[PDB]
Amino acid sequence: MFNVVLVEPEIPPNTGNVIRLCANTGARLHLIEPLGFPLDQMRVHRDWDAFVAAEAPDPARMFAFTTRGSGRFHDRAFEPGDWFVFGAETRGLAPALVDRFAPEQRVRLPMRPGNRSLNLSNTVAVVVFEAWRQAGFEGGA
Amino acid sequence: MFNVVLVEPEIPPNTGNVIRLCANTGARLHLIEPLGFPLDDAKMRRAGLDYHEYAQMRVHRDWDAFVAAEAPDPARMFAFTTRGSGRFHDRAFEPGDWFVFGAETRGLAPALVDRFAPEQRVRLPMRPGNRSLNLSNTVAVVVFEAWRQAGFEGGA
Repeated sequence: MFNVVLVEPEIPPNTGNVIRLCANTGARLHLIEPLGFPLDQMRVHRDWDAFVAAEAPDPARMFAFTTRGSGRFHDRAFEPGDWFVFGAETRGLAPALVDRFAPEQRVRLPMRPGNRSLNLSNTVAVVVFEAWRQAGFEGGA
Repeated sequence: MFNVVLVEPEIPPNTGNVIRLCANTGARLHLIEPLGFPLDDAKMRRAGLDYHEYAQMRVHRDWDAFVAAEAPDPARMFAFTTRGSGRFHDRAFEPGDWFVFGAETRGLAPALVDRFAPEQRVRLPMRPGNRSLNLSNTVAVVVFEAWRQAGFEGGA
């Protein structure tokens, strides 16, 4: 229903949590190597162009989570099979990658200004659930 | 703004995540003993928690002690359970509301769920199966939704 994409994730437990969140919600998981850890509906990609090559996402429906040049995630309408792109919990998305995203495809979660990053799994769960809400919690209940 | 209550949390990391979720959204955190892990300023700091984040949380001895010390409005105190519950997103939430979660392993003890009126019972939508949504993910989805209903008052 939704595609969650993790770019070079670092902390094993986060992905674990994300993997499980996808099962519970019907979302698909994409990983962009390199990963910070060994990992023994999900697909690992070698780097970003390979992912772009293999999945050919609709650029208008692929959203990046960045605090620069973005709007509020909740101000946008989402559709099934949207792509939601998250960076590593520490760095976030490399600027070079962010540079590949149009303003309107730049999103962020409201937060108290401040402040440390939300755990990645939490960030992904809120994102998927909000999109799911808009999609009427189809298939769920 | 909102109140999160974790009743006998078992797994440390989940509580560290919730401590961060709280800091980040402005929610007040309540823990109900017994816990699964020691709670500690140092421990929390090596887990990557600042001192603004965890300073102003409250630990209670048991459910009675909590009810005593806080006196939550019953009509605005919601338990997460799958038995006798409505869908979470089908309700309206107000500043000051209490959201009550059980341990990752079992969820809320039956006995506790028994003190909750049906209209004060809720669940997250989920593919039937299954397993539990992770504790901290569950809490973050709930706070953010309530906060969404509140206009993300004080945020961005």
